[PDB]
Amino acid sequence: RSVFSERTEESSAVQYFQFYGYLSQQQNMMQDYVRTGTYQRAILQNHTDFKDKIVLDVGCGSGILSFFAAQAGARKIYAVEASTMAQHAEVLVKSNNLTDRIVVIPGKVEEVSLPEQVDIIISEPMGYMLFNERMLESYLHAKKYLKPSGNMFPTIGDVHLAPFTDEQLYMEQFTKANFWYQPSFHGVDLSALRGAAVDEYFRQPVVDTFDIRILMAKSVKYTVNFLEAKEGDLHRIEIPFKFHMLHSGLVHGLAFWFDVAFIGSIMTVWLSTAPTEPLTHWYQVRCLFQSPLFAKAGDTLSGTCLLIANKRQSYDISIVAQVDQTGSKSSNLLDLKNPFFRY
Amino acid sequence: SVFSERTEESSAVQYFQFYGYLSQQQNMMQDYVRTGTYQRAILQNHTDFKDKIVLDVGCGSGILSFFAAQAGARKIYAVEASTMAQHAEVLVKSNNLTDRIVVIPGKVEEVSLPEQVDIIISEPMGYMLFNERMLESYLHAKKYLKPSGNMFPTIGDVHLAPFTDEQLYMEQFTKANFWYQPSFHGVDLSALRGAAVDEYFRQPVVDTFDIRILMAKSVKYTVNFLEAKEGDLHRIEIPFKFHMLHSGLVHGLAFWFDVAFIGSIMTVWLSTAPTEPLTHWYQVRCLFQSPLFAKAGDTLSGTCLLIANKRQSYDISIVAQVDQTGSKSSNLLDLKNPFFRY
Amino acid sequence: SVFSERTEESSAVQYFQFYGYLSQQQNMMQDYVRTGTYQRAILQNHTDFKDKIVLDVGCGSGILSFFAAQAGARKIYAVEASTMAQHAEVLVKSNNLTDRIVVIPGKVEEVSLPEQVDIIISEPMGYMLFNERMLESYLHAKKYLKPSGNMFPTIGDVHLAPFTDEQLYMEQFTKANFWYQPSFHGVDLSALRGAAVDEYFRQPVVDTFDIRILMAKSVKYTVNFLEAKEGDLHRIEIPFKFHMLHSGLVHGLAFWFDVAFIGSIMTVWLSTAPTEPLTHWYQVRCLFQSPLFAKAGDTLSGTCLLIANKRQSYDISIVAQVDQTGSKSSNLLDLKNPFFRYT
Amino acid sequence: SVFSERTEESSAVQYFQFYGYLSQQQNMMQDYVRTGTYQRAILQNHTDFKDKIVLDVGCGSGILSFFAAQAGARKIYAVEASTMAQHAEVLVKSNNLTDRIVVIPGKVEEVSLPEQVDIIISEPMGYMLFNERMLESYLHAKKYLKPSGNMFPTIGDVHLAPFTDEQLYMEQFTKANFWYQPSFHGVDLSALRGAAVDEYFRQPVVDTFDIRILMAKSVKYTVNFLEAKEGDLHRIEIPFKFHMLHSGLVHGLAFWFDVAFIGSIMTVWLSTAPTEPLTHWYQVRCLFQSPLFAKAGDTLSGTCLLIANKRQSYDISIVAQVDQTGSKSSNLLDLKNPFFRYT
Ligand SMILES: COC(=O)c1cc(O)c2cc(NC(=O)NCCCCNC(=N)NCCC[C@H]3O[C@@H](n4cnc5c(N)ncnc54)[C@H](O)[C@@H]3O)ccc2c1
Ligand SMILES: COC(=O)c1cc(O)c2cc(NC(=O)NCCCCNC(=N)NCCC[C@H]3O[C@@H](n4cnc5c(N)ncnc54)[C@H](O)[C@@H]3O)ccc2c1
Ligand SMILES: COC(=O)c1cc(O)c2cc(NC(=O)NCCCCNC(=N)NCCC[C@H]3O[C@@H](n4cnc5c(N)ncnc54)[C@H](O)[C@@H]3O)ccc2c1
Ligand SMILES: COC(=O)c1cc(O)c2cc(NC(=O)NCCCCNC(=N)NCCC[C@H]3O[C@@H](n4cnc5c(N)ncnc54)[C@H](O)[C@@H]3O)ccc2c1
Repeated sequence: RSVFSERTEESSAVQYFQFYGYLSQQQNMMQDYVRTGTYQRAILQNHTDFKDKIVLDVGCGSGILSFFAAQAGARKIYAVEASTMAQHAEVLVKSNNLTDRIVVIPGKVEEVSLPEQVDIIISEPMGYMLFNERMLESYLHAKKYLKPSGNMFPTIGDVHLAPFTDEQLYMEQFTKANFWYQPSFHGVDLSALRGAAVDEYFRQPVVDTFDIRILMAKSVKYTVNFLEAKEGDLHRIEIPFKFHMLHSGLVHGLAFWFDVAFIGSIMTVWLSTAPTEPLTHWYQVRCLFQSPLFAKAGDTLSGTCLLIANKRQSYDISIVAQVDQTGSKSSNLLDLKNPFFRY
Repeated sequence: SVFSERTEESSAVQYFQFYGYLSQQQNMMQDYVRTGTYQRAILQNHTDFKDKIVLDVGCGSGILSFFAAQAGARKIYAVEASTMAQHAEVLVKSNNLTDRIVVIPGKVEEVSLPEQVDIIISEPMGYMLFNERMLESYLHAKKYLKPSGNMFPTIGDVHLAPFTDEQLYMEQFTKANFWYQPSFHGVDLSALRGAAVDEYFRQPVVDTFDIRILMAKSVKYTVNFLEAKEGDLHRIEIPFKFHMLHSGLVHGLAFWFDVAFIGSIMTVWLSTAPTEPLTHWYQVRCLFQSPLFAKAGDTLSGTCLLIANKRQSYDISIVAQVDQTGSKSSNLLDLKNPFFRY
Repeated sequence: SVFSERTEESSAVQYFQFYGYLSQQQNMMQDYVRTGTYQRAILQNHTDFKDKIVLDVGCGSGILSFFAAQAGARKIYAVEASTMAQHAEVLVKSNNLTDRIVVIPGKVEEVSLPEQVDIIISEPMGYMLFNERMLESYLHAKKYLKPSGNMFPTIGDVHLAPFTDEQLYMEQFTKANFWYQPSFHGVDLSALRGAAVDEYFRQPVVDTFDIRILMAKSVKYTVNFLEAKEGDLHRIEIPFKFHMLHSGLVHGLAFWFDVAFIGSIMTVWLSTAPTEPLTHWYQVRCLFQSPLFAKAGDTLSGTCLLIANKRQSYDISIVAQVDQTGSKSSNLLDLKNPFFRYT
Repeated sequence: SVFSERTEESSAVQYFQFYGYLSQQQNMMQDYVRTGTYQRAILQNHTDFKDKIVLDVGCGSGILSFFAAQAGARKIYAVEASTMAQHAEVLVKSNNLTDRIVVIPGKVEEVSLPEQVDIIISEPMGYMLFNERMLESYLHAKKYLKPSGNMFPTIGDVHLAPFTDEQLYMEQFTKANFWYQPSFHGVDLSALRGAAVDEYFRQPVVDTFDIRILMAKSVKYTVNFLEAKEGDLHRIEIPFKFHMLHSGLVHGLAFWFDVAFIGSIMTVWLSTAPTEPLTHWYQVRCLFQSPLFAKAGDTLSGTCLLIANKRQSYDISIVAQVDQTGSKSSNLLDLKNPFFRYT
């Protein structure tokens, strides 16, 4: 039984790979110039890491990263993709006269057979909030094909978490559930479901961008080193935090973004999704507290963000947060698989 | 006395204490619409006052008696229960009108007058017209009115109209949601959120608003002071059927009133409607705890029931219904604890 | 089960997950044409419900059952297969109606009812009426209907008409021409342009539009739910012969539908036509691969063939020719994957 | 009852009506200085509470009792005379503390408490510390205090300082001069001007102010709640001799207060001084009838006599004199009828 199928509900995998089979989705991702230009720069400026080397491209989609590795001089690139996009990748490899160097291997990286070990693995394994889609585990799984000296592009990933204040976002989600307070919608009392409705809406992480002035403390960083991490490390991800509050006011939740670094032989190239940086198709992610916490400047906001992988290729998110000085505590559960796209 | 029988002593003490303050008198007198309109009603109907006997109920500083004197009254009995009666007597002497204005200290339900009067003047209107229950004292004073005497004001019109105001609703809704907190300094308050919502939404909101928030033609409820009895004001039932002109959320009902001075020379109107300059009565809005949705052309039907209480005010019951869909709203309000938002 | 034999498990999982969300219930309930017309149809035909036995197929939060209760029904069996069933149960208790509404979690093809019913109520219509294949569940439920029995809705009319929309047509190639460039970061993408075009044209466009784009009076295809059987919906052939009211280029066919509640006291209609206020069903347009020129008074004839698939939707095949000239066009579309264009 | 004999019914009615409102509880609870300081005082002196018996006098919604429970109190009697006692009970039940907090509706002068307590907690301070005459109920409750028990707060310090505020002084006459016109709609109002003036000057002004209007270091009058008897508060004679730090016109006296929680571990201070963040106690200013000129280095002497009355408040008689010149002034004010000037 493949490692992939054992961790993944089939109904989730069918939807997931159908979504990624669409050329329109490829175009959406490729037109992110920050993402595409930073990947090409990371590969081309570290060309010695690719010249005359064997490369594995995990989840290659249309194959763009494999074309970048070929531009950098790779001797051989195995491009693995499990969606039907694999067949379009083959078309581009032929139309670009790279049949001698790029070899598309359709299927899941956990189930294919690669002809040889590789010098470097390249991929775009990052989902929303970094961890969504559980692709990082496939990326890590692929290290079974990596030589001892081998490198990984990207090499590390940093998840950033910071408390924010945004009463408009909070009230927007809060009043959405207010529909269910009605004691007489067309004569029907709906209010018994108001609780369940508010929980539903607040379980959705909010995906959009925000002004960095809504952040109330320096971010906390949590780092995964892809060269050293193992698949199982991502089944349960525990991120403690202790924020030193820089402004007073209501904390409505935690904001999340991530950076990855391509640590090459010639230079390290960073790809950032921080709200201080140009927007990308990852945006940023915010998990709202069902009830905001009040904190004064100089207070400490401490707790834990716990991510439990689930069989729908995503994570159950638990956030418990505490204003230490007063003992005001907030607990929240979020379903990362189904965010609210607000942008 | 009729007054004491219907009034808790603690309420009456505070009430007449409030009206004893000259600053409160100044506040009402500086309302130029109020004072200029009353003077216009009296002076322009001077034939209803020339060489007549007048009763002024709750005269305060006495301004209306001075107006009656300017219009030619022969004798004016000015009745006032608060300590302001002594300041009014001071003004009568300083204005050399001791021969025409006779201040009688006391409650109009309790004092004695030496003769029947031709006309009664008063400012009995509180917030939403009925607050303070002064209209019953005004009506009670008709025991001193000659058989065809007049009353200034003569009639009163209460208007009510549904309104939409998401900001006002959310402001009160959000105040109450402080008690949703599961861990305020470590304490779960949420068990009291319902009670908080009740308390905040029982408060009539006294302020003014742009008329664009009104979603139907107002419905009018008329009290004819020449005809009504005290007891008519103990339980006031106001049915309403609104024909909706706009679609959206009805957050509550807005109230205002006009009074008419029906004199022999002219009728003169004093209006507190939102289409008119602001007065110290403002306008009053009763919020539904949950708004009702309605489309243009639906009818919004229900009843506003006012029951007088012994704190000189009213318990307000509003039941309303979108007839087409059966969406219903029931609400209770304490007119004596208004929220002054202006 | 009849439902499982016609439905891939992967499609059913996602389908019911979707209808488990209160936000989806909320969106449908806030469609005032939808909710208000159903209430009007039921209450104004109160003698079809007074002291009757009712079956509610796919009741969601249960609102149609509450309407049947407002109309005096003695017993209502409300069947719902998604997790929304648990929420309907809460509402039946909180509205003190456990004595009259019995919520039955499950597929109507799999549950058991204790007794036969006088009337079936349902909202089985999807996009283009037929999407979701819920009509078959509605018809299947007739095994529980008494010979006298009625159905609410009683009939459904699907309307087809030819439209001209130059801008909608050209948009497809503007999108696809993203791939028609020789050096996207060094890669020649042009070989995938044809596939990108093909992908866009297979999507029905869910949108509303101005009725002035219609070039001929609509043609109607009627399903009588009192007479139809499930298998009648596996292959739906809709012939058409449009008489062109205007000259121009025909870029596709527009779809909408009405249903009628044929009651003892009156017939009430729910219409999603572009001449009526917009509903959450919108309208649907299927483009032709190549536009067809027709002159006013010409005749545009052909067929729309809908073939049910196991993803709870239809493969759409449309063929059309202008009789006077012979110019012909086709198109194959996947109703399961509409393009939501509404703005 | 002691409370009955010192309080007119009309005043008591309105008083407990006012504190029956949850909006009033919310106002005080949302004062972070008030709420947070009480919490720190109790929590940071946990050895004063662990396994101890506690009396909470005038508990309102019950917050201090929950704090005493957080600190490990074995048992807490929470006494409240307003209808708010019913809401505190609800909160005790919802917080699963029925075993440790017992809510006693009624006046502390009239309830029966089952046993002596180790420590009394309360918030008995009104405007100017003494308004409302709650301190007497707090001291009366020491009939239930074990010998060697403690009081939280332990001491209260009222502060008096001379101030200059020309605009506040002139404002009285600008308001009264409304009456000084010969023909207000034809009526000569001028004979009431002097009465209007007198009315305004009887009112203490509740307001905050810039500390730069203060003309001398405050004089402090200390009540030690562990030693004082309730009779000590019936007549409070506060002598003062101010060493003027600035030259100018003295228009009246400013008042504020501090309280100290003198715990076994530490002492915590709650301050309403104008040098500190504003609280819902604000500050209080009593004008002299006429200003007194004083040079820096002069001494301003006199007395502030607070005479308790049956309206749960005080008559304030202030006499003051510039020693080096003999210039004297005075005023008599009704603390029950303050003018709230804050903007
Ligand atoms: C209402 O509708 C929903 O409910 C819904 C829910 C969502 O949440 C929605 C979210 C949306 N966007 C989004 O997520 N934007 C973030 C940008 C990430 C862009 N891509 C990436 N970096 N992700 C990871 C790489 C993926 C590639 O790798 C392949 N691949 C995976 N696994 C394997 C394997 N084992 N073997 C071989 N190949 C594999 C796979 O096929 C791909 O080609 C949009 C619509 C959404 C709709
Ligand atoms: C819960 O927070 C509170 O504590 C609170 C509550 C309120 O609701 C608050 C409301 C506030 N303003 C307000 O109401 N503005 C509307 C303008 C009304 C303008 N005056 C009028 N038309 N009132 C009726 C006539 C009164 C005169 O008639 C005398 N009078 C009464 N009865 C008798 C009697 N039997 N015999 C002889 N004389 C009698 C009485 O002494 C007076 O001179 C402010 C603060 C408030 C504070
Ligand atoms: C990007 O992401 C996608 O890929 C995607 C694809 C879509 O196309 C998307 C399309 C979207 N809108 C849409 O569809 N708008 C029209 C809907 C009309 C309103 N709903 C109705 N009338 N449908 C039919 C009734 C259904 C009820 O009946 C229940 N039910 C079904 N079967 C059974 C059974 N056997 N037993 C018992 N109960 C059953 C079921 O649970 C329900 O409660 C939105 C998001 C979409 C997302
Ligand atoms: C002239 O018009 C009036 O009439 C008037 C006069 C005023 O001056 C006005 C002043 C206003 N604001 C104000 O004061 N702002 C300062 C913040 C005070 C912050 N609260 C506090 N620390 N107060 C003392 C504790 C009270 C608690 O203790 C309870 N309690 C009392 N006695 C007993 C007893 N014997 N037994 C059991 N429980 C008892 C009581 O029920 C409470 O829960 C507003 C309206 C006012 C109206």
